Amino acid sequence: NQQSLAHSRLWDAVVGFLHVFAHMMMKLAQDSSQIELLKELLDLQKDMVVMLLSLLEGNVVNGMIARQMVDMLVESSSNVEMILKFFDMFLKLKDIVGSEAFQDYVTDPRGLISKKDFQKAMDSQKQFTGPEIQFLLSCSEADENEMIDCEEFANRFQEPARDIGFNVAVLLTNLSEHVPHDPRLRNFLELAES
Repeated sequence: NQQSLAHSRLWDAVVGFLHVFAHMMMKLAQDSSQIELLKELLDLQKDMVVMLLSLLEGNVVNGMIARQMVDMLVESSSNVEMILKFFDMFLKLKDIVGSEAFQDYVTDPRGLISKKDFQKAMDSQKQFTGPEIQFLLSCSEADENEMIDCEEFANRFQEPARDIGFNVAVLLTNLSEHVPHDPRLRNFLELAES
């Protein structure tokens, strides 16, 4: 069955899915009203990745199936990079918000922070680019008073992103250990250090 599937059209299908996912979450993350949809999308992604792992059972070093998988990933490098950035941004934001330095800028007794203060703190930390900070501001659910609840903002995307990211990391580690001496997989690993 593995040999039959490896020579079919399946690879093409996977590529198409990787195009949609990378574009969908970025669109869905900007509005809270669609949150219940976004979770479902993430639950789909895991179900794909597991199947990919099922294709690597009993795989020897430098097997042909792993090389085909690496070629398929190289073909959709752009969407893969977008997904990795999507995970890394929130993983870093969760730790940055809880930093003591960031707690200096919040001064309202209710604990909310202004958008200008948020941008000032983000620029002061100097870890994100301008467009990234603008994307965080767009995803922020600021009210009519430009007031941002950082405590709710940080914890919005924890559990589902965790569940998908663990499998993504497992897949990357397996591919790295079973196909050494490939620079493209090395670049993909470098993009996913966090």
